[PDB]
Amino acid sequence: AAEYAVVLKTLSNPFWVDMKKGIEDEAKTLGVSVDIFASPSEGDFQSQLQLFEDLSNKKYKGIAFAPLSSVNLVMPVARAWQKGLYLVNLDEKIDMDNLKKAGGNVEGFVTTDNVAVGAKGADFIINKLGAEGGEVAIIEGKAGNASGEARRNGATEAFKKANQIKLVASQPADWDRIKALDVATNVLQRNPNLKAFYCANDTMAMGVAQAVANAGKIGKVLVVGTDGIPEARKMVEAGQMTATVAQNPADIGATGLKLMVDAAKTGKVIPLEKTPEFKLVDSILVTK
Ligand SMILES: OC[C@]1(O)OC[C@@H](O)[C@@H](O)[C@H]1O
Repeated sequence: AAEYAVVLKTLSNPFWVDMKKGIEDEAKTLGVSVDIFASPSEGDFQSQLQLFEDLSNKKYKGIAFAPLSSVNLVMPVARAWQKGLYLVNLDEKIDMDNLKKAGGNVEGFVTTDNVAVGAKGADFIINKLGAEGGEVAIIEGKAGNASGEARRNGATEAFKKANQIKLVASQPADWDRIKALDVATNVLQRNPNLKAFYCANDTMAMGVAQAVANAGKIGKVLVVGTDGIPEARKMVEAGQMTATVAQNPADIGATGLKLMVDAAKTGKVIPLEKTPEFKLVDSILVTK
């Protein structure tokens, strides 16, 4: 068993594959051992709670964790803090009000500025649609995820400020490729004059881009994603997606691990009362 455990959402999403590799490479730089785990799919809330608990009860100094929902890991993360494990929240913000209520804390939280991610994707669309503007739609993450909520808020506020843009639809496809295909199909049907989708992640952006293709609207409806996964990058170069707001999962993982190891070296977990460390990882727009 390694000194440190990691719990990622799921390796069915390349974002988490790239975070795993970032963490493995950072461990070699710090000279520490990590055991990395994930859930089989996006919806395995219950399984992930049971996975965390079971890791919490081995001999790990620390756990870095990306929860599948704001709430699902609150109780086991509280228990791990109480037992004196060095905890780092990766990327998807744990409900900190409910964590405090449960008598827990984390050393730190590493994430992207996901309001700026939404703004950046929206701002690209606004500039591409020019003075004519027109109708836009947001394909959301699952409700009750801070990461998705920030991107929706960022893109919605950017759209709102452009008089020539109308946000006609803003609805979830739950980080799911097949749900995004079906939701985006419906949005195009309901809105024949749609000019653009902003999508809260690439898994969903690839479904949306399939929906746009099926309606024979490749190039006439913009598709902007989020993460910069390889298949989304290929689609952007091939002209099937317009753009993606690239994140750096490898850096979020490397940063998270270093925050956990740095904390562990102090020999005392964060006091219940203390604000956790907060580290942002940049995003960039990628177009063809
Ligand atoms: O961990 C939150 C997040 O939003 O979960 C979904 C992933 O595709 C990424 O976008 C990631 O940043």
